[PDB]
Amino acid sequence: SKQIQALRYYSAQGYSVINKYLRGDDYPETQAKETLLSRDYLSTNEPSDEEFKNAMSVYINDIAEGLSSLPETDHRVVYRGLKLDKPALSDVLKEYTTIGNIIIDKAFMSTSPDKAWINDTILNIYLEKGHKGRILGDVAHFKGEAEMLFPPNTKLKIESIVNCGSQDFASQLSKLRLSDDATADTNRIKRIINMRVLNS
Ligand SMILES: NC(=O)C1=CN([C@@H]2O[C@H](COP(=O)(O)OP(=O)(O)OC[C@H]3O[C@@H](n4cnc5c(N)ncnc54)[C@H](O)[C@@H]3O)[C@@H](O)[C@H]2O)C=CC1
Repeated sequence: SKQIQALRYYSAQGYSVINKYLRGDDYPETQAKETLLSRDYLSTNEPSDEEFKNAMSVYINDIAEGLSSLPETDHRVVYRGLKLDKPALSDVLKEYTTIGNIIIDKAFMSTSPDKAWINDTILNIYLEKGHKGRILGDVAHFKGEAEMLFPPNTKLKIESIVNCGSQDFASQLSKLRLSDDATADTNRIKRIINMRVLNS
């Protein structure tokens, strides 16, 4: 389907424009327009803001529909590594480290069912039956590491935050499967955040 093809492109390269665009961050505007022209969402090479915005919507919607069309799986937890201790993210860090808080992730959300990629923040994300996440499998561009992707606007409850340097943290970390790639170092981990996707 054209929608699965759009999701393949998202995976390969489109995520680099679309997630910033959906978060409201500065994004590469010329690159977005070229992608829309290239994939025929735009015919004018000088779209109005309206035409551009509408075209981006169809393109994002195509990616989400392709995602939605993939088979569901029985996964009940997934993992995501984030770098949250950058100064420019101090607000985002506050949101994610407020116990009980409810966060709406505006971009597509990339997670792994298999392992957490080590970063200052490890997200331990519990899922309830019927959630919108989908295993990409061979739709993914680079394969051989599993990926469960979620469409825009996933709602996450912050259940508990576990800072480094305690037995609790040590135990919880030991129960995660962590990436053991060329630069893996668990001593870089500042926190675990236990979260839950709120469906519906
Ligand atoms: N992060 C992960 O654990 C997973 C990533 N991957 C792969 O990694 C590659 C990159 O994906 P991601 O790292 O997921 O990129 P992303 O665009 O989803 O992550 C954004 C990064 O931007 C920053 N950021 C700014 N605003 C944010 C916000 N409001 N919420 C969360 N983070 C915010 C954070 O520092 C974060 O580390 C992709 O090719 C994907 O296939 C695969 C599985 C899991």
